[PDB]
Order: sequence, then structure tokens, then C-alpha cells
Amino acid sequence: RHLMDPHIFTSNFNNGIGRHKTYLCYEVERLDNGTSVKMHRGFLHNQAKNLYGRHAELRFLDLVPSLQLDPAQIYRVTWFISWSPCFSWGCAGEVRAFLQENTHVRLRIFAARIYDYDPLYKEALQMLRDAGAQVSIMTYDEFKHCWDTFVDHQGCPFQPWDGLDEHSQALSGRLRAILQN
DNA sequence: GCTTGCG
Ligand SMILES: [Zn+2]
Repeated sequence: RHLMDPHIFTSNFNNGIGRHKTYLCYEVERLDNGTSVKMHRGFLHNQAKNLYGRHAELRFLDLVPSLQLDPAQIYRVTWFISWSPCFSWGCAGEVRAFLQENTHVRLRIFAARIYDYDPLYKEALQMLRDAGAQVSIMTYDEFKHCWDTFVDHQGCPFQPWDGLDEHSQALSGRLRAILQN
């Protein structure tokens, strides 16, 4: 019930426009068979770097204790993040360590955009996959699902930006190439 | 303001 500003959303999750900020919307569903259904769904951004900072993914790992997940149970955690996790600042590694430590959890990452500023972004994406995280590019369905679930839309159905699907394809192309090796 | 924080 803590919802995101529509302009905030559209200007950060646009897969054709980079921003100097990162948003991470998350869900936690529990599975006691196949019945995940829907259940713990908030969102957050990074602590800006002011001379270091704390990347959005670490802040997620920060708040895991507060979710009070039952370690006997198995959960799917879903992220929709405006930038692909980095490697260099230790995010991919920290997440791997978290998945090893918390084997009850099944992680699913959709990214709006690929953070290729990090020269080691490919290593980050492959390492996450190897750790058993599903690593994916947001398509229209996932942009819509965050709009529907996280955004203070006030009954307005999502209006996709020009070139959403061209960019979504382009990036899905690059990402699959990367996970092939 | 222009935006993969900076000036
Ligand atoms: Zn990071």
C-alpha cells in the first residue's frame, strides 16, 4: 500500500532513457505446491553516492530479515529493476552469497535496461544465472504489471512509451547472447 | 539541466 509516483515510474523504467538513479520493485510469493497465487510487495531506490552509496539490490538484501520468511518454506522473490545488477560494486556477488545462504528462495530479476557502464556487467549477469537466479529483460507485460501493482495510477491503464517493444527486443537479444556464453 | 550522477 506504499505506491510510486507515475512520472517517477515512467522516467526511471523507460528502457530507452538512462537515469542517474535505480528503482527496484519486488514481490514475495510463497509456494506450498504450485499455488504461488499472490501474497510483502514494496519498492525502493539506491542511496545516492555523495563524496560510495548503496546500490538498490543491497538495500533489498538489507530488508530481507524484516520480511520474516519461514526458512522451512520455499518462496519466489521477483525484482523489476530499472538497471541490470552491477558486478563491480559487489551487488551480483552479494546476491549470489544471499542465494547460497537462503536456498528456500527462488529469485527472478527483470531489468528495464542493461547497466553496461560496468565493464563487468556480463560477468554479473552470468554469475547471477549460475547462482540459479532467473535473469530477464522487462517486456510490455512486466512494465504493465509494475504500473498495475506499484504505481499510483488512480485507475489509468498503463500507456507504453514510443519504442518500448523495439528496445525490449534489442535488450532481450543482447542479454540472451550474454547468457549463451 | 541533462540524465547509465554531476556541475
Ligand atoms: Zn550494484
